[PDB]
Amino acid sequence: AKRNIKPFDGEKYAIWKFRIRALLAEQDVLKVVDGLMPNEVDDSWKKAERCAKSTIIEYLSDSFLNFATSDITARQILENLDAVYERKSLASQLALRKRLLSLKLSSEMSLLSHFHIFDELISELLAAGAKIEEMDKISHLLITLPSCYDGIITAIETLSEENLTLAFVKNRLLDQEIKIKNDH
Amino acid sequence: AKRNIKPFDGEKYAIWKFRIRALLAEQDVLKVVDGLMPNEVDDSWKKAERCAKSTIIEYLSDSFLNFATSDITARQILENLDAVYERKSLASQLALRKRLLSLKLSSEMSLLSHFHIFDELISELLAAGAKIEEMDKISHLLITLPSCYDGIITAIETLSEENLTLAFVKNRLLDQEIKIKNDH
Amino acid sequence: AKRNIKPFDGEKYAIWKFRIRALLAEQDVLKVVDGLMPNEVDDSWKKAERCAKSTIIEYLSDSFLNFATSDITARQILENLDAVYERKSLASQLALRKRLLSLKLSSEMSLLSHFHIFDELISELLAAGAKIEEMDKISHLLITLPSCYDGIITAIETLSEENLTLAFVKNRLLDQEIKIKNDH
Amino acid sequence: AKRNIKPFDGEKYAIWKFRIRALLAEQDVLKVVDGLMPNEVDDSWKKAERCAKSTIIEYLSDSFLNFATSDITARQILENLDAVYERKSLASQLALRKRLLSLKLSSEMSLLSHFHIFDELISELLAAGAKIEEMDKISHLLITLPSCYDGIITAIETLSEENLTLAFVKNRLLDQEIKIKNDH
Amino acid sequence: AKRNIKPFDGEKYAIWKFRIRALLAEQDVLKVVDGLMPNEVDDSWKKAERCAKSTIIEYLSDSFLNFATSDITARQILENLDAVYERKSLASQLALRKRLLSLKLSSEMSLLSHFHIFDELISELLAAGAKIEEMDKISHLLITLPSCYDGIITAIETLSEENLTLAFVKNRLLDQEIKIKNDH
Repeated sequence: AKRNIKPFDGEKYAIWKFRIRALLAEQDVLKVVDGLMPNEVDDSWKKAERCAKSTIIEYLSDSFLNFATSDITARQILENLDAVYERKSLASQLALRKRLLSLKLSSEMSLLSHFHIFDELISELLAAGAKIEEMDKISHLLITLPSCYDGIITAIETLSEENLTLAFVKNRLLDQEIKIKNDH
Repeated sequence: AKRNIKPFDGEKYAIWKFRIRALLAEQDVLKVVDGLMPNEVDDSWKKAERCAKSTIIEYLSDSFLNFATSDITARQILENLDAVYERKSLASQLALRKRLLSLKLSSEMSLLSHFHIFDELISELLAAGAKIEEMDKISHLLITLPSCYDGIITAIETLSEENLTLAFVKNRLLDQEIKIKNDH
Repeated sequence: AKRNIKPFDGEKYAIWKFRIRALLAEQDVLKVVDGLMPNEVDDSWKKAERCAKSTIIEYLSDSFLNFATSDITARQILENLDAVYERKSLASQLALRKRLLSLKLSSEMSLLSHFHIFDELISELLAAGAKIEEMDKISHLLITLPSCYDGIITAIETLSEENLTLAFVKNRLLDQEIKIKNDH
Repeated sequence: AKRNIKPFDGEKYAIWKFRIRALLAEQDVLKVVDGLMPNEVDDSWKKAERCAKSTIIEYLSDSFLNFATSDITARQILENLDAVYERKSLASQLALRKRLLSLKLSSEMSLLSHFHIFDELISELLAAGAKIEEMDKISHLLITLPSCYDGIITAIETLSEENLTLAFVKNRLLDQEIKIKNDH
Repeated sequence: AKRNIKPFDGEKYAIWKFRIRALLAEQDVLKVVDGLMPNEVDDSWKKAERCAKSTIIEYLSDSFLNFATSDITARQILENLDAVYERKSLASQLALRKRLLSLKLSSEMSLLSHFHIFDELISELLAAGAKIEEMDKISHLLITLPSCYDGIITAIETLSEENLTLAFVKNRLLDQEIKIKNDH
């Protein structure tokens, strides 16, 4: 019912496990993975085990189905997936942040492609575990721009103080890149 | 079950919150976000909290999952998302309307691309909160056209008075741009 | 559960309303839109109202969500959408049929592109409300062809009399356009 | 719930009807289409009729919604669709098989495009009602190849006798077309 | 409800059967395929048979619907599909591994395309039944690289010992291919 989980393919295991656990908790099945094993198994417990195993099988890619082929419970599958991918880092936060700080808008590139690159970098940083607020995102975006946008920078800083987000800043930046391109 | 909600990525928070609230109300779960906290928690209340948290987790992008990683209720998640994005403007309505009023059909561009641009502008204006009626949409579309369409403008104004919408006007405009292109 | 309804964007309102009404009737909820308002509201009636409003919200585009933002029932939303789009025509049937009758296969164009154009025209005509039988579709397709296909026309007319549909006719036409292209 | 049915657009009516009947039988609703009309209608029968009509409406294209606009039961809709498309042939099996037997791999074309063409032809033949076994598919694929693959043909014939399918044969053929392209 | 199963088209039958069996077990229906035939049939057993047959029909391609057209139970359908595809090999593991070991990064190709090719090869190997650990994947990826990456190889080997996976290794490799391309 929750088709918003990307199948696990060895990348971003923390997000996949979080979404899988949320989905299992939605179906009142997470007690199999988390709760203690009951002394006597009931029909409800067997149904919950089947549902958890089926969900994990559904949200595993064809390459990773070998983790569920053996007659093991969903708890064992998650334990193995943890032992292989639990504490392992997804990327280098310092490298990504160095790339982000070195980002600069080029004359040939338009603001749409630059915004896409900035969004990809920010999304990768946030997926890696870094915590970036909206103000920090805006500051990075503004420092990754040439000096032709100083007018809109001043206007945003002085006027839109209680109304600033990434979307509004990007919209204003595109609005004035239209004028900047016209004035060349 | 409601897969028509775009995951939240920091853009158009009002629409996302409205759709999420509608979906939660559909599942008889919105009482968690809206209703007062009961003195004693029951199994039904815990199930509702789990369902609301799972829904919000499902309809949040991978970048924004940090708002739900902490052991907080769905109400707290929505409160934080509001504190970051509730009253913030999505775009500049005056800038969008200035761009729309300055729109003009060029000789190289066909009516399909012009209609797509007009539709994108109108959709952005409506998402920003502006209220545009069908007559206003038609008036903008007609004033964004050259003088070669005056015949169809007069025919639509005089004949199709109780039958005018954007779709019919666009269809007639394409029908006569065929003839205009033939007569060149 | 019925994800086969295109969200309403101001085009083809009759089809959208028909599909929405069918979906509401499937969920035993159409009594809210159609049935009379009960003297005393019950929990079942409130649940039905919530479900209908949530369904209509789900199957409305982001541009048209303003019809549901106000605290109004699903019946009121449908009444407003009717008052704006109920009896309004979708396109010009005479113009579409004139374009269809004037369709002719060109030497440069292959039969696949011609079939796609013919299918698009027929689909638009049927969506506009016109009633076209299979024999009429076949007749239009055959009269929109050059004289190189007279052999297959005669073979289809004489042999396949109780076995003729658009798909079979198109398949035979492609089969012999292979030979016609070979014989040039 | 069964979103694997392509909406009916006048092509492949047998497959669409088979899938629709299977879906209706899954929901315990096929008794409306198949079973006799009860003397007295009940709430369950009306619910089943609504569900069947809604399912058929959902899995009908916008062009074919005119078959359900009138206040008719799902049984009547299926009866009309049968009267228009039940016994009519989908394509010419002899023509498709003549095209398949005449298929030959060209020097310019790679094995991927040839395999795609062969798969499309086989799929069309199977949809038309023809019965082709795996051995026949393999024989057609092998006879549609040049003499440069005789080594792999002999190896497959002699060694892989209890292990031959279309996928394995295609994989071996690509494996040795790598070598054949290298040896040129 | 489980839309993550690719319809069966004669390729990768083991994965399709595993996913179908998991889905059937989720719905408490696998007892039809696995359990013994009861002496007396009940309404529950007939409902389970209908559900299993409908699921198998849904997750079968249009080419393979002939396995279910006849009035046979889901158990018979699976038995026939096994008799045609159960023990048959999907590809040549030795050929795939020879291709993987011979993989080498070329100057023209970027690391993204090379990573895509490596991922495709590894996925095909894992689908064929081979068991490859994360360390083996990393070793193959590293031996499929030129000598310009020896610095990052040494850094990963010495520093990231308890933190190594394919994703992190690929990210570091791209990070330093940026520098390598800059230094040319």
